[PDB]
Amino acid sequence: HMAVIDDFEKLDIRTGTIVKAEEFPEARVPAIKLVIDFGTEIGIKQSSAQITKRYKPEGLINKQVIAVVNFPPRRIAGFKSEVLVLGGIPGQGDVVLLQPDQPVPNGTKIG
Amino acid sequence: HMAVIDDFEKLDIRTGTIVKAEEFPEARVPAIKLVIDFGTEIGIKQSSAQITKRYKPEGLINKQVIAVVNFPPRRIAGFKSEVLVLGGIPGQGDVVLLQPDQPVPNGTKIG
Repeated sequence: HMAVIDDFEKLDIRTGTIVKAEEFPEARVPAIKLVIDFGTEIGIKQSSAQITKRYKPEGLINKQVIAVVNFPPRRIAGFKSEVLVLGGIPGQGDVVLLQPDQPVPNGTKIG
Repeated sequence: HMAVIDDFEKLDIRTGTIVKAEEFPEARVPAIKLVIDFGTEIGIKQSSAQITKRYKPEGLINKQVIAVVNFPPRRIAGFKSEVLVLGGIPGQGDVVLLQPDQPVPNGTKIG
C-alpha cells in the first residue's frame, strides 16, 4: 500500500494535445480512438479511451491531456493503444480527464 | 526505459481540494504550504509545493488538485510534507498544476 518516489520515477508522464478523436464502435466497452501529439521527443501516439460517458469526439480536439507514455502497447480489435490517458474515476464507467490548468508545450513532463 | 502498469498501480493518485495555502519558503527557494482535503477516508493532508512562479495563495483556495497520497512523508520548509501535488514542469522553477477538467468529489481515484 505505500509507494516510494522511485516507483513514480519509473513512469514517463507527459502532456499532449488531442489532434484526432473517433468513436470506436468495435471495442467491447464503449471507447473513443485518440491520436495525441506528445511533441517530437515522444511522438504522436494512439490511445483507446473509455471516455464516452462525458465526452464526444467533436469536443476533444485541441485538448491537452496527461498520459503515461512508456508502457507496452495494448491491442484492442486491431487498434494499437500506445499510451494511458489519465483521468479521475468518479464511478463505474465514468472518467473525468486530467489537464494542465493552463497551456503547456506538448511533451511537458509531469512531476 | 520502460515501465509496466503495475509500477503505476503501486501509486495512489487522488483528487483533493486546497483548503489553506500559505507562503512557506525554503532558505534558497520560495514555496507554498498547501492544506488539502482528500475527502473523508484519506482526510486532510499537507504539502510543500514550489509553485510560487505562477500562483498566489488567493488563487489556490478551493482548487481541486491531483496528488500522490501513499508516499512516505518528507521534512521540508519546516514541516512534514505528506502528499506530492502533480504538475507539468515547463522550465526551471516553473509548475503548471494538474486538475480534473470538471469538478469531482475529493478522494476520486486517478487511473
